[PDB]
Amino acid sequence: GAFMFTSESVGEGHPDKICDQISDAVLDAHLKQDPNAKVACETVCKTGMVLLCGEITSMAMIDYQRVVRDTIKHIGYDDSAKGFDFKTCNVLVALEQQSPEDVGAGDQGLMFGYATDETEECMPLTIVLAHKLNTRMADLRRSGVLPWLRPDSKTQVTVQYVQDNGAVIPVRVHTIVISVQHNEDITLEAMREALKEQVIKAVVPAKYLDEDTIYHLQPSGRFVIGGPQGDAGVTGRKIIVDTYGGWGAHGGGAFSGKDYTKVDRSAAYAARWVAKSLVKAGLCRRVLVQVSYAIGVAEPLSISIFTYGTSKKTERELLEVVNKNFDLRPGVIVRDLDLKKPIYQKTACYGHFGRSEFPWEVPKKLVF
Amino acid sequence: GAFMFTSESVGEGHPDKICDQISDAVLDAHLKQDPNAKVACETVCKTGMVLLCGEITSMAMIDYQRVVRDTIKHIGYDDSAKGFDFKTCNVLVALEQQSPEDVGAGDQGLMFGYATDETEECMPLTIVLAHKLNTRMADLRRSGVLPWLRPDSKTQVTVQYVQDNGAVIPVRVHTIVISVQHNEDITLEAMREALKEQVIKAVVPAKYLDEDTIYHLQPSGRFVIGGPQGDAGVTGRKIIVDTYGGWGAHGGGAFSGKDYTKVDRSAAYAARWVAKSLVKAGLCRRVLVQVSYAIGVAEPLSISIFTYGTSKKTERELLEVVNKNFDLRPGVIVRDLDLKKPIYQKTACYGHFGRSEFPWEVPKKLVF
Amino acid sequence: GAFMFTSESVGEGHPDKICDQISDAVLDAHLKQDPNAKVACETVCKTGMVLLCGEITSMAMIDYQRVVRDTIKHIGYDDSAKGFDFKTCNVLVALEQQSPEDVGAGDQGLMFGYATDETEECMPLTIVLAHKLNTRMADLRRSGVLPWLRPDSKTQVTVQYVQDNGAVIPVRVHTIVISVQHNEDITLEAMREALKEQVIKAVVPAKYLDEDTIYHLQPSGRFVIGGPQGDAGVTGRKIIVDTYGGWGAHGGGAFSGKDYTKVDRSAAYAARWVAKSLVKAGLCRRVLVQVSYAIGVAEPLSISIFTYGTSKKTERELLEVVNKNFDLRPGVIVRDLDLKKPIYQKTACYGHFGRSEFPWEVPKKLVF
Amino acid sequence: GAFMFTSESVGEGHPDKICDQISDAVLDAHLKQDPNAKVACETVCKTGMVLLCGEITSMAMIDYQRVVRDTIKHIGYDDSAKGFDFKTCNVLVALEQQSPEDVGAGDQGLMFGYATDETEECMPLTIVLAHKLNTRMADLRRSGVLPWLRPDSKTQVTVQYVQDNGAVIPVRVHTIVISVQHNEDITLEAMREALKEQVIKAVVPAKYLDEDTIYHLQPSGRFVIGGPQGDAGVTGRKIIVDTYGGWGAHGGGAFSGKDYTKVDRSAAYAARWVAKSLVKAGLCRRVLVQVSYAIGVAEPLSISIFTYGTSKKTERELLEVVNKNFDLRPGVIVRDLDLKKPIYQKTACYGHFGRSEFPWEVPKKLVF
Ligand SMILES: N[C@@H](C[C@H]1CO1)C(=O)O
Ligand SMILES: N[C@@H](C[C@H]1CO1)C(=O)O
Ligand SMILES: [K+]
Ligand SMILES: [K+]
Ligand SMILES: [K+]
Ligand SMILES: [K+]
Ligand SMILES: [Mg+2]
Ligand SMILES: [Mg+2]
Ligand SMILES: [Mg+2]
Ligand SMILES: [Mg+2]
Ligand SMILES: [Mg+2]
Ligand SMILES: [Mg+2]
Repeated sequence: GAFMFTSESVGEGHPDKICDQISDAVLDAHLKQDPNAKVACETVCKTGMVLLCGEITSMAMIDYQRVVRDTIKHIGYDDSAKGFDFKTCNVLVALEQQSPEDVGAGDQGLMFGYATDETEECMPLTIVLAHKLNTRMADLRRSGVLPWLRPDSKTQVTVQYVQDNGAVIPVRVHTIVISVQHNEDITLEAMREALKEQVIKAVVPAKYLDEDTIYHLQPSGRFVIGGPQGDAGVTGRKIIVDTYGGWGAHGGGAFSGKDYTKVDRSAAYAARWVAKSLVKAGLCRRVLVQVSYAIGVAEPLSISIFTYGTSKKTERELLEVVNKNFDLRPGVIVRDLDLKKPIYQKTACYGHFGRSEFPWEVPKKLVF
Repeated sequence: GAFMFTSESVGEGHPDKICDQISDAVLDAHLKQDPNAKVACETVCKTGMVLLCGEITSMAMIDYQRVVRDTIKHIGYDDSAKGFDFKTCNVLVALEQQSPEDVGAGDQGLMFGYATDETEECMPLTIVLAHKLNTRMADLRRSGVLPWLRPDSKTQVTVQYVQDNGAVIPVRVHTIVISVQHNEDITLEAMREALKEQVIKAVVPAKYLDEDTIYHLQPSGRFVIGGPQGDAGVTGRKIIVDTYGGWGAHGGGAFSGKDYTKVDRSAAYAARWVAKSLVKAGLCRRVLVQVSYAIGVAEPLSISIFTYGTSKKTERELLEVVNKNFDLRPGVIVRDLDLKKPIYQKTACYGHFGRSEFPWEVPKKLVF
Repeated sequence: GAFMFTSESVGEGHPDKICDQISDAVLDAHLKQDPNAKVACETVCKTGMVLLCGEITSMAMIDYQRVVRDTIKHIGYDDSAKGFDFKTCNVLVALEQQSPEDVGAGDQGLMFGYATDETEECMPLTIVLAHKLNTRMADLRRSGVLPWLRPDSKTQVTVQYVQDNGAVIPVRVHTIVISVQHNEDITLEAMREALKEQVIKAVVPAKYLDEDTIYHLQPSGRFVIGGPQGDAGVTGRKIIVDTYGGWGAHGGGAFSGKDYTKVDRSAAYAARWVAKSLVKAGLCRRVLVQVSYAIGVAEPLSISIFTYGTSKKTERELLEVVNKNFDLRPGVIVRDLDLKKPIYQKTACYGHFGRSEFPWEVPKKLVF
Repeated sequence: GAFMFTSESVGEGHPDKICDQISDAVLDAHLKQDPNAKVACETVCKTGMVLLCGEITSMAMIDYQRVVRDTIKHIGYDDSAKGFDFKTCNVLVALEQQSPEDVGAGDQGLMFGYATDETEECMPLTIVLAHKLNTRMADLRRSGVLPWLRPDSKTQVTVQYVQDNGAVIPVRVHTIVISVQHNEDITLEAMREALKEQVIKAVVPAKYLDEDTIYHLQPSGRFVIGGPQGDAGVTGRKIIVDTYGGWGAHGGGAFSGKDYTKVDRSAAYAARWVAKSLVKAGLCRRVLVQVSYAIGVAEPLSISIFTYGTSKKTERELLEVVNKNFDLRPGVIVRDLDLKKPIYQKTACYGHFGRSEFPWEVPKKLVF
């Protein structure tokens, strides 16, 4: 039942992603000394100018200058011409910091969860490739293989699909668009060649690459001193690339900068968890689990499982499976998913869903 | 086939929405003197501090101080204690301004369109009510009826649904959560009473209000000097409340601050247009139109119509209907939808879709 | 030998003075926990926006938000309309903080010292009155006597003089100009009356007030929401009001924000010390002591005493008196003057010289 | 009657001086299109971040981005590593601009004027050399002779004096301290050599250089990426280096950023004028003219001439000479000195007094 789809992703150098990372870096820095630290912060950046805003109630001694500059260094901004230098950039900290199982969900909410068997990660091929494409570039950057590669990058992958008496099977990569920051001493011809052979063909399964697959490598020509500027960088502005690449559903809640007590993060993770668990347990090939919460109430206020006719069990057979295998109460989620651990920074880029190294990405057994 | 859903919206005073409005106000200010002005700007705010960033190639004389302060005044920030005063706030302008039909779509893209017959607006009841709830509060604020009401507000509406051999039929409003900024001289008891009788019951159809409907009015107590701080307001961070309240699909593209040449805005509008037209023409009760574009190419690179079995025509009968009634090329879209007109500021709040006063909300005839 | 002179001073609310105080407040906050803390910071403010910049090598835990907001509170900025509210203003901290007798003067320098017997403080009448005028207003503000009085103020005092076979004897106050911020509910007539009877006549000695003395109270009319704005506030920009009101000599070195190791502060204090000691010891009626330092060298590189023919001893009789009573080496200065003590904030306003509560203002014995 | 003195100066790259220049550049930009433009602005900078603040009532179209960036370019900040790049730095403009002979002096004031015959410029040798030292470095920088030389620099000159039955006669340069920013590829040994032979010895008269003269060239080692940060540059914070190097007297009024209607600038210029005229006319070898003004009154409120016994005429013979040759009323000053002309930027560095290219530096005839 043919149709096509496109998804995108950005590198660690993208202005918005730098803020997402810095905000989560501050979250990590607090969890390490106080796993109960209440973090609610965000970052704004603009050409060698980083603004740390936020309200965080914790009891840990943190050097915000150090945590912000270290994060910028990690990303790869050490030289001047790159558009950012952790040693010289302005780090304005306007942060306010205080000191002092059946909890109850804060704020009426509705979290979504999604999973599909088109890839081993249980995530849309389009977004997975988009992320992996950026990931590979960072590797070649940090390894030395492609020393002209700079932190800021953008990726778009559009794959042609076809349904299957249930749902979504990828056929081939229609076109790929990738833009990456770079050093001056490197020709546009050499860049485009390296992007096709060393990054694209090294991550995209042969099955999907074609003789007609369209490539748009460095379309707008040069991207040298670009760096993290883009008029301004902000936290929580890359909501779709942090999730499913526009495939599931999204209520609009941002992750980065918020601790484990905010249902926007935790419950979203939990919802992905059960979704991934369901397909992994063969109970379906594609699911859209919807978990609703009521302010004050701990136990979820109605969970809905949405298979696209890919399950043999039947919605409200699968719901009982979820109700017998999962306890989606906020407090239980953080305990089961180990959400007090400082893993949030690595979650701040290349997507929150898909990577197996995260608790919520480890499928639960599911006793049926 | 019961399930519940929740959606949210924010008032004109919400930090993020102030930026969305200011950014669009600058867009309007340029279109009025140069309908071909290239606008790409964004705003950041934080307690009496507004930062205007951006790159805009236009040929019009604009007083940015005037357009920013006027927008803040319009929102209702004239006094000190409200958390913003257009006469005293810092307006830092770091704006860079230059001077000098079958076009061709910029940037690989994938826009979504959605519509459902559950309301006359052809939008999800949950998001419509959420928006209208905030709209009414602004009316009572500007009329004088509720003079304690202040600009910043947040709304959440969760409605219980049930499918119907096709899709989505609202049954009742399960719970409503509304928080609004206010003046000191007004009791929490009087506020909650006014919110239920004068705002909620004056906008929510009797059919949906129940004896069990849950109300959470000013849940966190007092919201007085809670003016635009919310730890830094930003542009394009309220992506879901600007669209379908998490019902359709969203690629992640922001509207506010971008002119009509960016497919992220125009094409998204066009997609809504055809979606609304389809259901209005009785061709379906619920649609998810998906329009894809290829960088460089003008004509859309594959459009997909997604009915949920609510159409009698059959996808790839409806596609021809769309291909015979619509010309979704970027240039044609702006011409047909009159996208060079300065209506963008009023689009910057209370949702981009739903309100009939916008070109894209006027259903096209559809000759079949 | 008639001539006239004018001097000025500003209140604790003056933008520049707020920065001078905040900068010194941060200095105090460090000295209390590490008397060897190396402080080099400055502040910038602009309508509810305070920027703390600086490089400080210390080993003490300080809450910059607390030290900045507390200083703003102390000044009297607690309400909105006053142009500053310590509870709501933006405190952007871009501060960088590290951790780890015959010293030797840093930076080639030339410090000046001045003293005259026209007042018991051994300071020019013009500047003393100018300071006292502002001081009294703060008292009436903090006591409650004049509750309409606000933090920002400016004072100018011009006195008619006459020489005396030596130097400078004040005759009468020619004119007084005073401007002070205020609340709305207070008439311009009532303000001007209170300024003349309760502030001016309560501080200016009867001997100097005349029937011709000119008064300019609130000349520019109203000064309500003025507050600390004045387009921006800065540290070290009120160099003359911090010293002698334009009577001695000034090399241009700023005090506030610099610790006791900077000769610009310490040596300047030391120079005032000896000047005050000389006149107090009857060795002269007016002196301008000039102390020069050489980078690297500890012992002062030539000290010059400048009496205006008011001494009977004779320059280079008085120099030996100074060389036999004083050891102006940097390290000795800080030890003798107890410069590691946190008294710098109270030094940040109403003048550094004159007030007896400071070590350098306590005359040394002088054995001759 | 031996004594020593020291004075300092800073290059066009010094943070404070960059602000002084930018502020005056904006003043020039307005005068060129509206000689009656009311300018009152100031600048703040900090590592690739320039903030333009101010209130200016004028009727001229100015591109503040252009005037700020052009000024930074002129100074020599075009590359990244230099600590500033006019093409990449953040120029935040928070400027507010409106549109619409016997005047009367604004604000009670007291301006000082000074001149001495120790140099042809009629300025203290110490400050003249200090300025010229920096000037030469800029020449070698802009010529190409010393291509490693960067914009930021600081200079200190201490000369040994001796009185003369009147006053001040320089004997020799005791020590010279000079620090200048530089490129990486240049040894500390080569820099110090070039500073002594090509800059110092090329500007300092042989008569003053000695075999004992102490040189401190690049004392603190390397000053590479020491670009404009110096923990925030500001306008009007270099008050003494803009005048007499601590030789005359200074009330504390800043020049840069203020138009010709502010007595702080105009009258100060006028006072220098008469001082220079007096010594040039042989009426004295050293003068300290003191001009006082009364708010509202046009004609100066008492002018005092202070010779140090270097005149044969006698104070109150010289006063009549001044009263018969000069009309120091504000309006007349601007007319006679051509103060509506855009020469203020070149006045913003290397000193306001001394250079003959300025109107006030051209001695008036003086008919006696
Ligand atoms: N910086 C932009 C592209 C550069 C080349 O203009 C980006 O995010 O891809
Ligand atoms: N704020 C100015 C005066 C006010 C009345 O215009 C001052 O520093 O005196
Ligand atoms: K945007
Ligand atoms: K968002
Ligand atoms: K100034
Ligand atoms: K100064
Ligand atoms: Mg993107
Ligand atoms: Mg492109
Ligand atoms: Mg970019
Ligand atoms: Mg002053
Ligand atoms: Mg006045
Ligand atoms: Mg003021």
